[PDB]
Amino acid sequence: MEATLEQHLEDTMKNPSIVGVLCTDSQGLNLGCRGTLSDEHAGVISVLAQQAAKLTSDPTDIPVVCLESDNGNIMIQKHDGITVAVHKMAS
Amino acid sequence: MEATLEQHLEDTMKNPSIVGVLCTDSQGLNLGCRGTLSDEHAGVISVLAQQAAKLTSDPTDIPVVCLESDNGNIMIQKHDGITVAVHKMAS
Repeated sequence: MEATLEQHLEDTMKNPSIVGVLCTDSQGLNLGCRGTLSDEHAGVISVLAQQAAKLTSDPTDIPVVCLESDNGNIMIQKHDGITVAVHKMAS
Repeated sequence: MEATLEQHLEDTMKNPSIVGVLCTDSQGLNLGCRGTLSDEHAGVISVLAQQAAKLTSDPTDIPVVCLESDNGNIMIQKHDGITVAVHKMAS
């Protein structure tokens, strides 16, 4: 695997339980997405991560946001400065 | 248990694994809190719930937000029109 976001996004989608993935910067800029997660979700995902950050105070305690519904689970966490969201279909 | 929020909040705190609880309306108005969750968190909690609502489209699919960190788990969900957040210390 080479160090491009594109290759990371493609590899992530090889996981059969993963139906979507989206990465943003800290202001909702859509860095890249696949599957169920697209441009329209970028802003919401970034706001969720930024708001979650305010319910803590480090040291670098990166707080994980998980949203659960009938349509599966979205897990949002920062990795190396980037906000990464993954949509998984469990059942 | 009588039907007052105060009695509900007090009863909720009887759960030994629960360290905080806060209820807001859909705009962050702090309806009542106990423990680790206070006025300062009301806005964030409401924004988390309102943003989570935008990642779905019903029918009344109330999407649960769970934040996880070293300091425990906060679970945020709407119950009967109200946004309810519960802070649990697991370990």
